[PDB]
Amino acid sequence: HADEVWPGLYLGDQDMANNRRELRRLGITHVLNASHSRWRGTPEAYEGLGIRYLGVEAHDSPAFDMSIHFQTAADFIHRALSQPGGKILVHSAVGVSRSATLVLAYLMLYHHLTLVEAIKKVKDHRGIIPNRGFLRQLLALDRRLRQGLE
Amino acid sequence: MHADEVWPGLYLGDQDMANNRRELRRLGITHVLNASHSRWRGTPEAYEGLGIRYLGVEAHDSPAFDMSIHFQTAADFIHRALSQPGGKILVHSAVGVSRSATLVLAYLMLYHHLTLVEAIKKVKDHRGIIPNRGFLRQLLALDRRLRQGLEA
Repeated sequence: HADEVWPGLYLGDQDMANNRRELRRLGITHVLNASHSRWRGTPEAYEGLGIRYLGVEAHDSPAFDMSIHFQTAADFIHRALSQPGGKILVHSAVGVSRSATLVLAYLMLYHHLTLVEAIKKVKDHRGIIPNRGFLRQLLALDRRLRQGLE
Repeated sequence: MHADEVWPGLYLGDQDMANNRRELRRLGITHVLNASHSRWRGTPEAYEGLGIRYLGVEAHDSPAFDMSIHFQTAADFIHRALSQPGGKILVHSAVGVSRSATLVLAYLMLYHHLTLVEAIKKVKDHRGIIPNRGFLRQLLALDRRLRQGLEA
């Protein structure tokens, strides 16, 4: 999974970052990896895909200062959304903290949002039923209950 | 390893959370709704001794799978958990958000007369995006630094 939290700006997961057919379909031009491993280098396939990549080494822990990467990461994001047809995917390995943190800093630094506003923006665009069959079943439940079943 | 409390006493959470007895114990979880129950594995054995009551719904996260069939039974079970004094339920499946959130939404529609749209907003407004409390403090320090720049 990934969601579009801002035009061109996809917050998504590690499996997506690995899904070459999907990267390809969304037309991802850059990928920001918020759990880059010094060891496991940059991803091969990205070369053979035309994706520009930036890798932040961040550990998902309270002691880790992610602060040091806010400006760099925001500049990268801004450089990708600035290009004609630029689309970026921000993710890490596990948990939303590492990538969501860099998207929020970006919106504060480049779109003048307060932290409250930027959290609101991301949360409103973060999906909970990506399975479209389930959505349709929920819409049918909604229809029945509004006519007046109980 | 996450869960959000998206309605009072009602946690939307993940598989890791479902096998973490330290964490179940501390959050005070009394019921578990597993939207990806396996018939041939049966109920996690750790719940008998935690005193946790369980309902397993066998679902696949596929667009062809008909989850409609479980909306009432899951909704009843969630209603019973929440009606229990001190009751707290964790709703999860093994992967992806769809199976568990779909039942939470049907519950909000059936027991509280929310429209699908109202229930969707209620859940999205309560899923946290920065569980990491240090990162949240760092963002708050950035937010204050910008706000200060503004004073002047």
